[PDB]
Amino acid sequence: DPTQFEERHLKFLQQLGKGNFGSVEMCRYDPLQDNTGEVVAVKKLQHSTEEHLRDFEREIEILKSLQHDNIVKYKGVCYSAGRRNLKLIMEYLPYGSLRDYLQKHKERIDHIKLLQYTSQICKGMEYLGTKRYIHRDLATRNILVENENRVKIGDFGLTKVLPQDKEYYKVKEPGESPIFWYAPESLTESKFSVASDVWSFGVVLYELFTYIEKSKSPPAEFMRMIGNDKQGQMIVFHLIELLKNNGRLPRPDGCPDEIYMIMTECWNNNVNQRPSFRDLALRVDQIRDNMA
Ligand SMILES: Nc1n[nH]c2ccc(-c3ccccc3)cc12
Repeated sequence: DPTQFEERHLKFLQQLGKGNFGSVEMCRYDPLQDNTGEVVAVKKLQHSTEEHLRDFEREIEILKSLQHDNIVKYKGVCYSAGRRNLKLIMEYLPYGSLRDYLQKHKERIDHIKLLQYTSQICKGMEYLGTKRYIHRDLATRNILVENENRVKIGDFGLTKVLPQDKEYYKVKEPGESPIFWYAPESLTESKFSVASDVWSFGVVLYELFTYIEKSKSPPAEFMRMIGNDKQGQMIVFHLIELLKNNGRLPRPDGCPDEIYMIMTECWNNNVNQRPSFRDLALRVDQIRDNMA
């Protein structure tokens, strides 16, 4: 069974970053101990408590159930003897996160390339929604670059399955929340749906067309709009009030009008009025086609 990975054969190579409750490391799976084994990405929990272990195991099952070109590939799991610590083994994508990639190359990644990525992100999200999963954490830091032509959604640490008879998931005790990517109803009511994922996708699109410029980041811009003096819980209060009054991120400099229109449609206060991922993928592909 190639999906069974023995821990003692995993050699640390380097850190790939922190993903909320876990950390990711590039490791070589080297059972021959001759440095010829496959390089893989290993996700593990920083604090592997009961509750966290339970959530991590659901995360692993979620990822194992997804097979798509634009979703990072599940490879297997590590089990520890005794207390049953879990490690998630995934394919290694060597160009790193889209956030770092775009921050590095900036405008050398042209609009044609940005829209190819948008389309791939859209397709990965559409497929996710057909499984009734809600991502809840869609941001360029959670998207990975395989090569110049392909990106994949790379982390599913906050992903939840919808109840059979509901079209939203409600979070009763929120943890660390990426509030600057949140839809209004997620801020006010902790309600998460395909439509709040679409809102966050609008924010991802904004990130892409600002080329991850620090002064233009969603946190920087929303803080500017509510006032940099706002702190802690008051940030959430003022953000809710800003969004209610149609305060929005500005059009990135140089952004095509058709692309900006997509963002603004995703950021609808009316949940039902937001576009679908199926339609967004059709629209982006048409725009790419017009440009080519
Ligand atoms: N470079 C990668 N190849 N495969 C991966 C799987 C997960 C993450 C990751 C996700 C969130 C935070 C940090 C790293 C990174 C990679």
